[PDB]
Amino acid sequence: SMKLTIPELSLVVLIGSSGSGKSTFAKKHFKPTEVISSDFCRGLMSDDENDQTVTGAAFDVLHYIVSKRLQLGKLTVVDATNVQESARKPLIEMAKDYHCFPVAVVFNLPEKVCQERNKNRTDRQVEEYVIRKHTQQMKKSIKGLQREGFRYVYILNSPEEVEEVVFERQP
Amino acid sequence: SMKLTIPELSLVVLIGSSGSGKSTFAKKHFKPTEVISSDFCRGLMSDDENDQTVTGAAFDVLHYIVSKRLQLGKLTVVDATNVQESARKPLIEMAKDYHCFPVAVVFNLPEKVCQERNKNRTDRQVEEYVIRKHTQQMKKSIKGLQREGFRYVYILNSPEEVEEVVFERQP
Ligand SMILES: Nc1ncnc2c1ncn2[C@@H]1O[C@H](COP(=O)(O)OP(=O)(O)OP(=O)(O)O)[C@@H](O)[C@H]1O
Ligand SMILES: Nc1ncnc2c1ncn2[C@@H]1O[C@H](COP(=O)(O)OP(=O)(O)OP(=O)(O)O)[C@@H](O)[C@H]1O
Ligand SMILES: [Mg+2]
Ligand SMILES: [Mg+2]
Ligand code: NA
Repeated sequence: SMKLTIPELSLVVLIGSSGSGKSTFAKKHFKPTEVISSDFCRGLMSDDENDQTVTGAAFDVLHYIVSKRLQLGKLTVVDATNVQESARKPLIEMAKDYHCFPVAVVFNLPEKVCQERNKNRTDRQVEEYVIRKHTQQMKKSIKGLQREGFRYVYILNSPEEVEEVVFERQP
Repeated sequence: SMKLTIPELSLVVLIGSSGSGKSTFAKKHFKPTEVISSDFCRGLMSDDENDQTVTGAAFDVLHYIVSKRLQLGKLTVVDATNVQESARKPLIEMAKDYHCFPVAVVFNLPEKVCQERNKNRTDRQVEEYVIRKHTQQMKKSIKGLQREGFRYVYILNSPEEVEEVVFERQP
């Protein structure tokens, strides 16, 4: 296995393109209540699946819910693309505010893996350029993650590595 | 039938004891995505139903989600007991803030009806003293509701009146 050590007081930030398997991974490794997704928050604002008109509100709600959980000192996983620095920074800042350790888990999968999984999705699908963009943005992000303030940076480079993952929580 | 008017843009505040049928009424009359409940928000903070350290943050989460919806111009129902003035105050403020109409719907049922439904619930139950206190709080709230800032105050005085309610979203 590939052991990823995280402290009990963690803000786990999943980073990866659409189709990179973030939500799948999240369900495999964490309790439902520990996972907060952007899709979920969007759904609180609108019953249209992936309503793009409520994006800012959805991310405000996500930030709010995360901050409240961290405030109670509860481990939280942020399930969103998080490929932009502007999306990661408030998570880092929030984590630092409430004495929690930000952890980055990067799905550094080749674009074609994500493009493939996308086309076979039964829930929702995006155009190819969305995934091409996300992947470029993710790849550009990797080098500077530690410096951005992530205490632990775990880069998963292939599906096989993603499969082998096991978290060890240290309380 | 008892026709109650609610503007398209309303904050609908359900007021009643545990066991008074708030959630059942909400499901009958409104879309699932229109209804934000305290149980749901509590669930976002913890998977332990009996955890009380959570309630302040769940309160804060309920208000925030509701306020973002109101900001987006979306009719929202607050499915919580709302029998304390302190609980209602921030709801009124947000409705004013985002120019929504605050509407109170009060489940003015006898304590016995709520106790007996509580005993027969298979989903989750509260202790009888909780219902006694809610009902007293609800009764004490009625006279002041219009003065609190509710623009429409609808008091349902019996199960038969609750059953006959039909909402008209005219304005
Ligand atoms: N390890 C895997 N191997 C093969 N297919 C997978 C794997 N993980 C996920 N998939 C499939 O790929 C699709 C996308 O996965 P998932 O929804 O978890 O992506 P995501 O990163 O959450 O995307 P989004 O950012 O759009 O929410 C799903 O249909 C899923 O079943
Ligand atoms: N009109 C009704 N006649 C008979 N039983 C009812 C009626 N409305 C609701 N009930 C029953 O009473 C129980 C409690 O109802 P419900 O959960 O809607 O109450 P609530 O006010 O949402 O309670 P809480 O505040 O604890 O969430 C449920 O088992 C429900 O099926
Ligand atoms: Mg997902
Ligand atoms: Mg209820
Ligand atoms: Na009104």
